[PDB]
Order: sequence, then C-alpha cells, then structure tokens
Amino acid sequence: SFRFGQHLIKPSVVFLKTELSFALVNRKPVVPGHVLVCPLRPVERFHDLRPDEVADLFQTTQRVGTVVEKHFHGTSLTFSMQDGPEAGQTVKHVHVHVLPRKAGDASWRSEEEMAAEAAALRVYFQ
Amino acid sequence: SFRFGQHLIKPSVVFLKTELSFALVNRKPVVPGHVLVCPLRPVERFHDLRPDEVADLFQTTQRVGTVVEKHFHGTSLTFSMQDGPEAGQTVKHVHVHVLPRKAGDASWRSEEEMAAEAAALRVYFQ
Ligand SMILES: OC[C@H]1O[C@](O)(CO)[C@@H](O)[C@@H]1O
Ligand SMILES: OC[C@H]1O[C@](O)(CO)[C@@H](O)[C@@H]1O
Repeated sequence: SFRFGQHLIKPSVVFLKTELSFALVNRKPVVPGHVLVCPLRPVERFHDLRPDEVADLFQTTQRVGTVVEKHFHGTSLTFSMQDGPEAGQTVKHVHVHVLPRKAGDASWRSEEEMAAEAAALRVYFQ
Repeated sequence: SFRFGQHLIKPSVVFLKTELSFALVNRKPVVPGHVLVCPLRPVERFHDLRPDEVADLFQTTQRVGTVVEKHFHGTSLTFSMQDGPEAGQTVKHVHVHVLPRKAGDASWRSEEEMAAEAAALRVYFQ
C-alpha cells in the first residue's frame, strides 16, 4: 500500500512510515542492511520535492541509518541518491540508498525473509 | 571563515551560506560542477546533526543540485554522503558531494579559478 514508482510495496517489507516518508528493505540488498528511504509521494526528481518533504526524507534517513548501522553491525554508512537517468536511477521515484559499511566490505531472498528483516528493524523504532 | 574539518575555507570559494549550512567548490572536482554542501557546525558523523541541521543541509543540497545541474549542463545528479571512516570519509566533517551528471560521463585548478567558479554560482542564488 506504498507506491515505489509503478509498483506497490507490501507493508510487510516497510519498517518505518512517517507523515511524509517511508523506509523499506530490498529484494537484493547490495550489502546486508542495504535499505531505501523514500518520500510517500512518488516524484521522479529530487527538485520535485517540497521543502517539508526534503526535511522529512532526510531526518527519516538519519534515523534509519543509525538503526541499520547498529543492527547489521556496521561502523559507517554510505548514503546515495541517484537523481535522474544519467545518475543511474532505475525506478522513477526519489529514494535514498542507505548502506551499513564495515571494514573490508545472489543476495536475493524470499519475501518472507524480507518481511522477517523488516520486523527486526521495526523493533528499533518502537 | 568557514570550518571544514581542520581547515579554514576562504569565503571566495563559498557560493551559498544559510542559517545552518554552506556550499563550496572543490580544488579537484571529480566532474565539472562537483561541489560540497556542509553544515556550518563541524560534526563528524551524520547522526550528530540536529533535526533542524538535517533539514537545512538537505534543503540547501536540493537548491545547490538544481543550480549546478543547470550551470554545468548536467541532465541528472548524484548525491553522496560518505558517513564514517569505513564509508570513505577523509575529512571528519559531515558533507554531501553533489555531482552534475551527463550522458556518458588533474582536475586541479588555482584558487582564483575556484573563486571564479564560486562567483558564477552565487549569481544563481541572488
Ligand atoms: O542482520 C544482522 C543480524 O543477524 C546477526 O548477525 C545474527 O542474528 C545479528 O547479531 C544481527 O543483529
Ligand atoms: O562551467 C560550465 C560553464 O562553462 C561553459 O561551458 C562555457 O562558458 C558554460 O555555458 C557553462 O555555464
């Protein structure tokens, strides 16, 4: 019941929802803990977001980064937004990739394993 | 008169300053138009920023991205924050790399050429 470009994301894989944003787990996380933070409104380019949505997106991203870094035992974090076709954007919805990083750092999993991961992550936002 | 880790940045290379953030040009931009957006307060990790500083950092980053994409003739933008030593952070100050991207995309320059670039960029924020 969350849009992400032209697909519907099941709530089971969403671990945080705010008044303007939501965070979800990935089917193929690039690194363990690789999650996405998106505005609820499906806009394609970052400049399309209103200031309130910009503040919310990133304050949410900040909270999520802290949680995933902790949960997946990272010691740093990479935050990246591929804003546009020439930056590599595949899904036409603004979103931030949040990746826990460890020193010296296929991944495909079932919806059930994604849902289990989202359930673990929700605990940190209670 | 702007801190960036343990170095002072001359105003001549700063093209935007808000109540909580500032943007500057690079000595060796990775791509033309590669600029940095930083909070005025020198904190090392993204989780250290207050919510108001998070909102300001990214609303500023949004405005800067629009300007540099326009000025350097990009058609997209890459936004990246290397948050921590294991994410590649060299300067211990939170900052966002903003890079205009073009289809199919040493760079060292003098302070004067950096100052000329910052002066061009300020025009867009008048
Ligand atoms: O996903 C990472 C999680 O899995 C473990 O390695 C095994 O349970 C945990 O300590 C960590 O929280
Ligand atoms: O730095 C990019 C700037 O330089 C030019 O290529 C030459 O003046 C411009 O059109 C552009 O605004």
